[PDB]
Amino acid sequence: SKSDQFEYAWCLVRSKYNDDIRKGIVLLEELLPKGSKEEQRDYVFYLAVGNYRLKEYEKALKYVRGLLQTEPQNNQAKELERLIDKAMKKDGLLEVL
Ligand SMILES: *CC(=O)N(C)CCCN1c2ccccc2Sc2ccccc21
Repeated sequence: SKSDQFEYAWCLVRSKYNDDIRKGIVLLEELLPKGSKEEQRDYVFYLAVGNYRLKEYEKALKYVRGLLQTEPQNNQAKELERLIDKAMKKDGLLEVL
């Protein structure tokens, strides 16, 4: 079912290993067209999470900015954007340090 596939992908994105994170991202992109309104919004949040944990901050930011245009009152999405911003800001500083 779709709920079990999501839970599997969710756990992959929270895994301690980067192979799993990348797999979970792939599975999440597969689930996305088959999803209801609410499901897709969930998938997108964890796609931004997974990309953030992989240091793919520009992709993470792309997803979270869309989520915020769809659900502007989503405080969890606001927090994740804040974190992505902080990470990219510091990465830029370190690049020329
Ligand atoms: C989120 C999490 O880690 N849970 C719920 C424990 C079960 C983890 N797995 C899992 C991990 C590694 C290999 C196989 C499986 S089977 C499976 C199926 C659906 C959801 C999670 C998990």
